Amino acid sequence: HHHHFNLPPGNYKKPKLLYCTTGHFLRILPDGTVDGTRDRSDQHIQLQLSAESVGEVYIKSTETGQYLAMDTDGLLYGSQTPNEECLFLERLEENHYNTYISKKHAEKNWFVGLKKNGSCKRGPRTHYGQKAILFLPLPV
Repeated sequence: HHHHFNLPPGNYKKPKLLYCTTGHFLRILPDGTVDGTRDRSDQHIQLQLSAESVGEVYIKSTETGQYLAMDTDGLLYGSQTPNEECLFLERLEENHYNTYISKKHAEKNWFVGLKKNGSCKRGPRTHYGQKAILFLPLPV
């Protein structure tokens, strides 16, 4: 899809915590809100990734079943059902971190990203080079 294909190591057999280098874990709340928390004990940060195609993943809350998705204006939200806004290109970055580019808006490099204050970044505001788009997956 007009993007590199360096993929991060690891399988999808188990759920993961996605820690953003900006200091928060990615969280999908029951009401569909998406944000970040520093609390590892939070029950809405356990995420199950799955590959629909090599390098293309869904990111789902194991607690609520919601799928991470990015809307037409770049906002992350939790979707009850899988749609084209729920697919992300999972890639390696700096030979180490995991990044996620909205497949639907891949042409504009809209990434999944969290700000240091724990709020999500809007697609257009993200870009290569930011700490906000870098994730370090951890075991649950």
